[PDB]
Amino acid sequence: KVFGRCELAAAMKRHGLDNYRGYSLGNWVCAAKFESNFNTQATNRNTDGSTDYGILQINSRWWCNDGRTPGSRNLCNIPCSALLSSDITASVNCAKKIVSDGNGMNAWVAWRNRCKGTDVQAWIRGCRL
Ligand SMILES: [Cl-]
Ligand SMILES: [Cl-]
Ligand SMILES: [Cl-]
Ligand SMILES: [Cl-]
Ligand SMILES: [Cl-]
Ligand SMILES: [Cl-]
Ligand SMILES: [Cl-]
Ligand SMILES: [Cl-]
Ligand SMILES: [Cl-]
Ligand code: NA
Repeated sequence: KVFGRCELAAAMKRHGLDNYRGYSLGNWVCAAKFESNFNTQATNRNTDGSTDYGILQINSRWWCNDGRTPGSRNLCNIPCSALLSSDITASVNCAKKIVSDGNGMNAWVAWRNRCKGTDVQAWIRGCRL
């Protein structure tokens, strides 16, 4: 599913991400934009053989099981395919664990490089929330 900007903001807010661990909704929408262009089915292979899945490009190195990432963990306790669903519940619950793990949203390199310190509120401007 390819979400609309405000549509995703609303779903994320509903699932409890607005200000989760201090990160305003705009941060999450910005991260999603640059990780996946709001596409739940997005995947990308990493140089180390791991793969990133879904709207927030969660990595099979630590967070989900795809059966093809040697020596990896599955800390969110989910198949990586669950992260491609039109229903973002699995991606959100897993993101909550990631953002809580010490480095906040810096876990998402695209957030650090493209959203961090910017006017992220612009990402939810005009949205009925
Ligand atoms: Cl899609
Ligand atoms: Cl957009
Ligand atoms: Cl915001
Ligand atoms: Cl894909
Ligand atoms: Cl993989
Ligand atoms: Cl594996
Ligand atoms: Cl594990
Ligand atoms: Cl599995
Ligand atoms: Cl933080
Ligand atoms: Na894994």
